[PDB]
Amino acid sequence: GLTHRKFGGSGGSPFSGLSSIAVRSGSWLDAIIIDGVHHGGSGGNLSPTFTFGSGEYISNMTIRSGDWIDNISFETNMGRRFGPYGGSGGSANTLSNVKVIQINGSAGDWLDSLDIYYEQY
Amino acid sequence: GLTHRKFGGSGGSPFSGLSSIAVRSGSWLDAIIIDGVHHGGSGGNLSPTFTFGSGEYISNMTIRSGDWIDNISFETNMGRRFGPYGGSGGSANTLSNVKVIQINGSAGDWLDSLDIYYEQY
Repeated sequence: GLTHRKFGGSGGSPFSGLSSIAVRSGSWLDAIIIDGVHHGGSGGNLSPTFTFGSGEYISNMTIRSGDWIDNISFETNMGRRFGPYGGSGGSANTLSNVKVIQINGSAGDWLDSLDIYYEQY
Repeated sequence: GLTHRKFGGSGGSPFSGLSSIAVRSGSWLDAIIIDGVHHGGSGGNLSPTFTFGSGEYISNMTIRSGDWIDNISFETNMGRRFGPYGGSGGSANTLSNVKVIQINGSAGDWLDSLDIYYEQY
């Protein structure tokens, strides 16, 4: 099942492959843009890009969803916030006191689902 | 601890926030470049970029390491290969029959450690 392994030694500053997030949104999420890579369709309006600093990660996140993704927001361990973007359909679900490791998902003409991998503290 | 949750509904094509990989390497790994975002120093030579197709993910991976990262290669579930890049110090460790979810790590003037998060089948 889901696991992790470290390789290598002590030094340096932390980084994550989850380096920046933006979305396209209207009433719902048309796309999520991860590290500048577009996932979803061309609809809605493009949000600003949120870029994580070294050692900064998502610690609280709310995803509103039903059959598809309606809304997203998150806060980092340094107190910064992204969103909300999207609308008010579906129901809110919240991850709190976490460290988000990755955001995978499925998308076509819009953003259908998100797979969040995270440490729960 | 480490976990995952899905939000949303059925449709669309799979995607991952781990979308492409390149490295800078010489005798060792000077940098890893994830989704075009540079992690590490300016030394060595830049490899080509490997870009995952939808539904394509790392299924086997070898990381050679000691105090730092010496070498990396991987194969995908579609049979494509990246690397090896780097040199022959340290010792080889292999993840096999997996699905890599994320590559985090620590880097400074070069690539010091990698945190691989993955499903073990």
